[PDB]
Amino acid sequence: AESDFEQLPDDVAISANIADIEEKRGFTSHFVFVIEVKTKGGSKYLIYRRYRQFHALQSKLEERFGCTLPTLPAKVYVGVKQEIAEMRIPALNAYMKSLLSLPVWVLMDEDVRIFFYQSPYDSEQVPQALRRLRPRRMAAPRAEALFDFTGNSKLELNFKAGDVIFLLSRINKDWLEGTVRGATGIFPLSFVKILKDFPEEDDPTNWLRCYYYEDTISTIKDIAVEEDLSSTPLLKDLLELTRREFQREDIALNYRDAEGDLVRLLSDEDVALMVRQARGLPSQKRLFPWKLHITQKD
Repeated sequence: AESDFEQLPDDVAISANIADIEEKRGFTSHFVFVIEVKTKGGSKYLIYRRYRQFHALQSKLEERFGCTLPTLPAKVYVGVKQEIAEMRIPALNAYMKSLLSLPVWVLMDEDVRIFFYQSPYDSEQVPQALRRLRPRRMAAPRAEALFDFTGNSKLELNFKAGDVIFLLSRINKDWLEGTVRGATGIFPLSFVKILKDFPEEDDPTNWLRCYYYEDTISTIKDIAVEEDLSSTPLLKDLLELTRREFQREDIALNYRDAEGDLVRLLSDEDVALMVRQARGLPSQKRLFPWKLHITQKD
């Protein structure tokens, strides 16, 4: 114990008690646990973990070490989403206390270390919380044409006054990049009335881009996902999400392989490969690197 401890660095967690529960409108609108971690060093911070993440850790922990590993209770929680959460609290703290009580060599497991490390995203979330819990989904940006406009180049957009243009990106002061019914191009900002602006620069809300393939055209539709940008979802997550968005069910989620081939997303291991593949791709600021290509299903 004496030596056992001292050899462990100060950023090592010694206590992780839940401080709050928050509802995150992620791929699936679920709940997350606002855990407060205190380290040997004496610094206390907040991290956000969903249930699925604890479980995912246990499974990883058990695989490796094949002392006594603590396990998460068996499921019977069934009430509202919130309730099923507030209920898991006591169980959860228990898990952490135990887990952090384990021996040095298991406490220094990257996979465990990381679970407790505060992440860029975890930190973006605290300021966000204060701003609401004591103030002073989200539609993608769009505007309305105020006058007909004919593009001056192949690059400039074309539209009729009154059209609804969805903003894809800001270019400079006088121009924007938007899309209007399969058409994508840049346009003079003077020709529209902003209907819903771009998210403010410091908003930690991410977005998932979808290319919706219809019968005649093929549109682009961004969706506000409050999830870490590097997370991986479950094919069932994307399926539930993409439906409440496009208001239908016979759609196939596809993505474009690195080489260019289209790929059907049938299995979770498929999604995980998609995400794993995009991980390197040139980053857009708050846009998941992997983009879906929804198509009609026959």
